[PDB]
Amino acid sequence: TVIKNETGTISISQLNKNVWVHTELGVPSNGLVLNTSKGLVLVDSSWDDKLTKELIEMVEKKFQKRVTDVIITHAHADHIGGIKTLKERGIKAHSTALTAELAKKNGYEEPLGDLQTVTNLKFGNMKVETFYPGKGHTEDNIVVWLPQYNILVGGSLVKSTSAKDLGNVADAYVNEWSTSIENVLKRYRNINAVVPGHGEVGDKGLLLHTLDLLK
Ligand SMILES: [Zn+2]
Repeated sequence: TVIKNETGTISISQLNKNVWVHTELGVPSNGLVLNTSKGLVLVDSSWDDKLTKELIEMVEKKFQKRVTDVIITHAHADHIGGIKTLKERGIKAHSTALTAELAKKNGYEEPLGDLQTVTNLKFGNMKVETFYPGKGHTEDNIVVWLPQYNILVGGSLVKSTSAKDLGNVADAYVNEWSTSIENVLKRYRNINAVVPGHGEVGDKGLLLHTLDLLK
C-alpha cells in the first residue's frame, strides 16, 4: 500500500500493520511512520520545514492522530532541516546529545539530545530502540531498531542495493564506518528488514553491501 501527495514528492508505504515508510524527494530520503495507540512517531522527518510540515500533515490526516515524537538519526541539514516545524507543533525531536550539538553548530534549533547510546522508547505498544553504533556517515549517526518486527532503520549509514556511492563523505568517518556497521550486525543477530537512508527496503544484505562499498 503506497499513498502519495499531489506533486509525488511525498509518499508513504506500509511495511506492516503499524509501520510505514515515508519517502520524500529533496533525491529521495526514507524514514518511518509508526502508527501507535498514543499517536504517530516518525523515524526522521524531512529535508526542510515545508516538506516536514507536509509530511506531518499527510500522516496526521491519514491516521487522524498527532505526531508526538520524531527520532532524528543525524544532524545534517537533510535530517534536522524540519526541526523548526517539529518544535512549533510540540513534536518531541529525539536525538543524541552529539546530534543536538552538531545541529546547533549547523545553526539549527536544537533537538532534545536525550538519546543515549542505547535508548529504548515505547509508544503505546510500539517498541523502538535507538542505537549509536559509532561514527560512519557522520560522527553522530544512529540506527533505530523495532524489536517487535526486527526492522532496522539504517538511515544514511546504510546504502541501498543499487547504490554504488556512499554519498557525502565530507563529514564521514569512512574507516570507522565499517566498524560501526559491524557493531550493528553484532548487536542485532536476527534482522528482518533494513531501511536504507534512501532506496528500497531490504534486509541484512544491505549492511553487507554497504561494507562492500566501504572496502
Ligand atoms: Zn547526512
